[PDB]
Amino acid sequence: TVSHEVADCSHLKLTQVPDDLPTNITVLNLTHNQLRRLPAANFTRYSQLTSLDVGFNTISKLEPELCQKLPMLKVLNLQHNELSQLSDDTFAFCTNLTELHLMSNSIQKIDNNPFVDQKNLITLDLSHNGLSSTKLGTQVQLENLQELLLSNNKIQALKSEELDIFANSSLKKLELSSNQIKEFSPGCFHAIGRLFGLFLNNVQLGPSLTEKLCLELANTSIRNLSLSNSQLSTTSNTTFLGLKWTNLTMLDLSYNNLNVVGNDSFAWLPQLEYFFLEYNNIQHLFSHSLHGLFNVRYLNLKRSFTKQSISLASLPKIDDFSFQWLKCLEHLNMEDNDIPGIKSNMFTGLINLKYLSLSNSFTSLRTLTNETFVSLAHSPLHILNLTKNKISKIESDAFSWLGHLEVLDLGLNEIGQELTGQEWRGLENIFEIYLSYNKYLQLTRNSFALVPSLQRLMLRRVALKNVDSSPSPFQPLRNLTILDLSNNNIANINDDMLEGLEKLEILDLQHNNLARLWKHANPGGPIYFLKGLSHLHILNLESNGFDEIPVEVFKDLFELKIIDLGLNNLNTLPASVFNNQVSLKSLNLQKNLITSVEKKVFGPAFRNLTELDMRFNPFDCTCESIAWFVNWINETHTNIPELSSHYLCNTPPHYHGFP
Amino acid sequence: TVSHEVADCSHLKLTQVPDDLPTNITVLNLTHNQLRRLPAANFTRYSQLTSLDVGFNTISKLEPELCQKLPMLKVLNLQHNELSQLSDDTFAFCTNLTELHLMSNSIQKIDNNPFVDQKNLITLDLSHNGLSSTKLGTQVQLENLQELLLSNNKIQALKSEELDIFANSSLKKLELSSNQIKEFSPGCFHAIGRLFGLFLNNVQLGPSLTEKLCLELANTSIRNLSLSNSQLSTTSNTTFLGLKWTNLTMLDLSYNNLNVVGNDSFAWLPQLEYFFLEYNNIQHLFSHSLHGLFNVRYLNLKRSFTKQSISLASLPKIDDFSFQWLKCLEHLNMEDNDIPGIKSNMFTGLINLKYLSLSNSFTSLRTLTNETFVSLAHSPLHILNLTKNKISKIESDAFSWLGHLEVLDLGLNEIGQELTGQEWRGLENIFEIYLSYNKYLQLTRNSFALVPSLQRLMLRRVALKNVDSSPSPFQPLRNLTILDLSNNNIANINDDMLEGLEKLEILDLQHNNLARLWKHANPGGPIYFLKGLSHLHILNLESNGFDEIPVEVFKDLFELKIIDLGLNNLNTLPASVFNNQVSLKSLNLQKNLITSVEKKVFGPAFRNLTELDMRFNPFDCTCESIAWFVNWINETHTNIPELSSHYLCNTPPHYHGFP
RNA sequence: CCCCCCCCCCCCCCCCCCCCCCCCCCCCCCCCCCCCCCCCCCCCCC
Repeated sequence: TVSHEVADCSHLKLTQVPDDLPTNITVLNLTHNQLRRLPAANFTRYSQLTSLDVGFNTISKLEPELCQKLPMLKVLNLQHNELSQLSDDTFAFCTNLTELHLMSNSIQKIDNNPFVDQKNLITLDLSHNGLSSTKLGTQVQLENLQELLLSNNKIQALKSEELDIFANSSLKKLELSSNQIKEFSPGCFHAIGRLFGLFLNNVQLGPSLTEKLCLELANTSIRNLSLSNSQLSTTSNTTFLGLKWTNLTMLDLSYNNLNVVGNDSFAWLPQLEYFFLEYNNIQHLFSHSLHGLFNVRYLNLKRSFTKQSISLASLPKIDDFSFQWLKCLEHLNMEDNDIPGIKSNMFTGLINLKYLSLSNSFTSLRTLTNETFVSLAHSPLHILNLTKNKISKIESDAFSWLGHLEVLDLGLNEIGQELTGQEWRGLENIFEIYLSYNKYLQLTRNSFALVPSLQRLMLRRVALKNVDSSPSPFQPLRNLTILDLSNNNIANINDDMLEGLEKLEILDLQHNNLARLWKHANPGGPIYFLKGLSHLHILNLESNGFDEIPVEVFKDLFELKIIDLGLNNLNTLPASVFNNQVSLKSLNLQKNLITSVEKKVFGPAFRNLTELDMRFNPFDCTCESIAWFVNWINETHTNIPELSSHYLCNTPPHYHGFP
Repeated sequence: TVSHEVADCSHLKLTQVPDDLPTNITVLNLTHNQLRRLPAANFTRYSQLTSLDVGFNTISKLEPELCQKLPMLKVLNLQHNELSQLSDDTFAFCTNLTELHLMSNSIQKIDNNPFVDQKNLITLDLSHNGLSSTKLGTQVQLENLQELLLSNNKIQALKSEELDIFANSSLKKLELSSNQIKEFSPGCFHAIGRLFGLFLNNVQLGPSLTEKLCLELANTSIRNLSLSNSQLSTTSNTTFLGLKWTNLTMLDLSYNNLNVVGNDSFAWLPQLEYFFLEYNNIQHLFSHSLHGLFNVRYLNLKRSFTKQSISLASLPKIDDFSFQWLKCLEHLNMEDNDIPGIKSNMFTGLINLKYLSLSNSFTSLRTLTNETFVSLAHSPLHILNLTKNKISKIESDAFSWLGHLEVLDLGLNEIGQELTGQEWRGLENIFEIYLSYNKYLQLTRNSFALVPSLQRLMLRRVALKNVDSSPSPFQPLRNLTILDLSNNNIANINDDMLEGLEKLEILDLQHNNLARLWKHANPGGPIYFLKGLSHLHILNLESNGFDEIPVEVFKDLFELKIIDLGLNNLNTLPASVFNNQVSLKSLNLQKNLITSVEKKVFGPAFRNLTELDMRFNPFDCTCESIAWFVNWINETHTNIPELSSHYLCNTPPHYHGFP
């Protein structure tokens, strides 16, 4: 029962409220308890409460005296309780309350007038209850109420008189989800003075009931409308006609199993701004299917189309000119589809597009020809995602039509080819290119020579070839910042590989084979491939097979902060290597063969750090090899994990395993 | 120039013979020298020589005085020299010689009588010379000569008078290989009193010349005849008619490119005993093709048939009943063929067969049905080799017709199935079964229950499955001796796996995964799967991932001699484990993580050995961990390899790498 | 001036074997989360 400023009593299995807490407590949490009853006589001590979070209990009934002991209470949380009876005196004396949760309270019926006398409520919750009608009063009250929740109830009708108690209130959210509503009375929503947002998730409406609902929703100020999982199989040109007279902006059609969309279906929403079609079953989209949507600014189409079936091969076809009417479209999420491929004229008309995500959108986009993105010629694209598309090859001038492209994501593909360098033609302002997890790439001396402005390059588990060319392919990228070359089994790197990239900061080189490149027995001497990068910050060199350290590799990283040498084969290290790393922060040397750590090699490294990772090391417990290290450990401030569990010696056997 | 009893001077680049050797030397070797001449005046000291091996020199001429200094000389070796002139006085005074090599001596012509006066020669060599005729005398001499070599010469004729100088000699071997002989004079071999063996390798005879030769070889005592690489494309029923009148037993037809054999071709050799057809190009063998061979006891057919060609698919077909006439056949080597498969009645009639090798004999013998070996019903087979036949499956009762089979070799196949146990039915006296290098085998509780007499089982890199069954499959083999279970990645073994096999001696278990089976943290305790084998001798347990040693596994191997624990992960070992191994001979503990070896654990192991393998061990140089070991090394007799190269410590750094 | 016979030394190519490092895939576990189901005990409501 820890309590300093807020009080929490979750998972303590209380029976009665504690009598020993600070008087000035503002937050009181008593979830996951067994309070059969809540007498108010124990609330005399607590006279400064603001929040009362006592859900997940078995409280039978409440008394008005509790309102006397809490005159400044703000939140009354009563989820999952047995308050099956409500009266006027139940919430009478409480008038300063602004929150009221009655979720899963098994309330049967509202009798006369339980909430009339108080007016400071902003949100009312009545979810998972046994209510059959929305009758919560007779006269008008709850002027300040804006959100009403009535989901998961047993309501089957919405009569006009029922909402008459909100004749002068502004409704931001009217939650009526999962209630088997089968009819709508005329004028029921016109009884609401100001209706802004409406929710009917998991409500079995269907086509005709949606027609009648839209006819009812006419001449109101609605902006939000969610009809998710309403089993709306088909829409037509008159489905949302009643929404012509309003100014709706956000509309949801997720999980509705929408098989087909009629022509000019959404012509009655000129003011729509957001529109959601995730997880549908569309088989064919027509040309004028999205007509009248010249103001949509955000469209989601994740898994909106039918998956391929071997019985019929019902591949979802998208006709040409289909997105012409989305003049102000600014975002298109188009993931997890089974579209056979891109046509020549699909995305014409998007004059203000800024985002297109195509992650796993196509079953077989084998080749990226130079005519694939011609429909994106005038669209000012900035981010393109081409992940998990099973793309096999990229031809010349594939992205030449993307003039203002800045981010390209080609991860998790099946690209096996040689980068001739003509792919990035026309990318005059490109910044990032992602190419991780491909089949194989064989770079060329001028692979990235066509894009000076590139700053990022992700090449993890891509299995590069000919990276050891005499001219360095990464040299022309005169402003590169992040480079990842992990999981590639790279064996040879040249000394002139990375000069001129003065702003390079992050270099990840884990799980490779550079053991030969650093041992002095290598012909021509060890390769010094980390020279010239003045502003490098993050370096990852774990699992390389390194057995020796050339003394002048880290001599130019004047601002290095994060270095990683785990999973290596290092046993002894030459002294005076980390001298110029004046501000090293994170050193990771786990799962190595290190047997002796001492000052003249790791002193400047241990100058001012923040994290050390030296978990699985066979240390030798000897004053020549461990004494200075344990001296450094004894007084320290570095965040070092698992020091008392895995920092165990190996030899001599007398001190085997003793920290 | 080391010389104790024999003298060797090979690869010393001598100019003249040494003058300082023991007088009683019997063997004198001076190969690979530059002796321009060999004066006899330096041979006064050497008066007890028996062998004179002075080949690979540049000796111009010899003098008869050398014979005076060596009266008991036996061997005169003069390969590759410039003795282009021979006379009667050249080998006159030498009469006790019994060996004479004149290979590659560039001898042009034999003038009058160089070898007449001496008679103790048994072998005469004249290979790689420039002789044009076999004239080596006028009268009769060389009564005791038995082998004559005349290969790689420029002889083009064999006249009858030419061999008249051997009218009363027994010729065991007449080597005339690679001489372009184009005619044969009648009576040339009848001039030889007793001709036994004849060689004509690499001689362009062809069919008709072979006919004439056989007609000439009539009425002689020949036994050996090699016609290898004679470009004999075709034979007929009368090819060897002249050999009817002799008693030939061994005949060679290797490398002759024999495309087809006529019917009843070998009907003229009732006394043949050995017969060689390796590396031929036979396309089709007829029924009566081997008629008249009822006495052949050893036949070689390695690569005797045509390989498959995609142009025509000329698969070599063997007709049925083809081996019926080989009544006394005792050995058939039948490797490296491209036979499509075995027919139902191929090997009938072999009443005394004892060996059939079928290594890589068939391109696609996918299934071993129960009717494959029906033709081998009455043949007393003892060894069968079925290696590299790409056999995919073995069905029930496949070897049921091999009543007296003792060895079965099924290695290097593609067998992926489950051994139901019915395969070995009828093998009432089987001893060894080899099954290494297969795809996958899944044993059954009664896989080997049908053959009590089995003694060997090779299962290397076979990837066994369900070896951890509750009843042990290897239990019924009540006399097993050798078991190999390497390269299988076996993970689980039961404690009741190998009881009752009291005579088991060799058990190889390398490159597996038994790390869990021995660590004490395993549920149920470590598995003691080596209990009961009283007479085990050879054990291989390298590369298993072992990290701990249960103390009572090697307690019953009272006669163990060879144990292997290399490539493991052992770091420290519990004491008193090798107590009962009173006669351990070979201990292999290379490439481990051992850091301390000392007496109470390895003392009884180091009692009386013969070989220790502890090459790559990270030792800890400390008197608690290395002092007793180096004490044991300092005085020893065990054959321990590479002690001064790889026995280097790891910690502390002061003694890193110092032996 | 030509053709051959060597001895010695230095390179190139191919094949085989062995060793080290690493990657990918798979197997045997062990651990931490997520979800579902079943069972036991206790406290209440209708």
